Amino acid sequence: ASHPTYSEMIAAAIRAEKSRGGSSRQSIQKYIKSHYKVGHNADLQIKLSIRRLLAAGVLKQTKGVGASGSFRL
Amino acid sequence: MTESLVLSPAPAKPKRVKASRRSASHPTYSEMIAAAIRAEKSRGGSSRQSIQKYIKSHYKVGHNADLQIKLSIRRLLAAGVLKQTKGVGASGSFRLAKSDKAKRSPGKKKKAVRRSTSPKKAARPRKA
Repeated sequence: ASHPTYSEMIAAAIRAEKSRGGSSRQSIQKYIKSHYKVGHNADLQIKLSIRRLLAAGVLKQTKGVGASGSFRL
Repeated sequence: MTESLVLSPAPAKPKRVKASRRSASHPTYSEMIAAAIRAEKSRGGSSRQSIQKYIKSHYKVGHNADLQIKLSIRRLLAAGVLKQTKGVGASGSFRLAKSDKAKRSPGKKKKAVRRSTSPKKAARPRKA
């Protein structure tokens, strides 16, 4: 029933991921299965959060070969 | 290869016997400054004489502190291992590859909090 700070879930996700290419979208989704928002709006709410956080400049994305995403804090 | 790995770093045996079990594992050659910079409380970063102090415990000095400290610094910059911060008057700056802060920023300053207003503010909801 608790509401964790939605801004820092992504931060903790790439902090604990420990991956070379970066966190993939499935990786963030599977990381956030604690008691939180059910995620029916995930595909857009996460999109907006990454847009805002990258407007700040605290995220990265690179292209290559591997998982479906390469998001890095 | 001789003066790089066999002949010139032979002093590693006359000087560095500190790699052992029962904890107390002194870091190998590739990772001295790593421990010092993870155990850091500064804002600009570690410095040269500061690195000398942290690695001064039981680490052989030799000609390493003359050539190879900055040689390995440049090697890690070439390999994309560590970064630093530009400035004058900070007397040094060093940082390894750590993912804890923003990669870019337009430039700002941080803050600190001293609890002085919370006790006076606790009575406000009770007041009205």
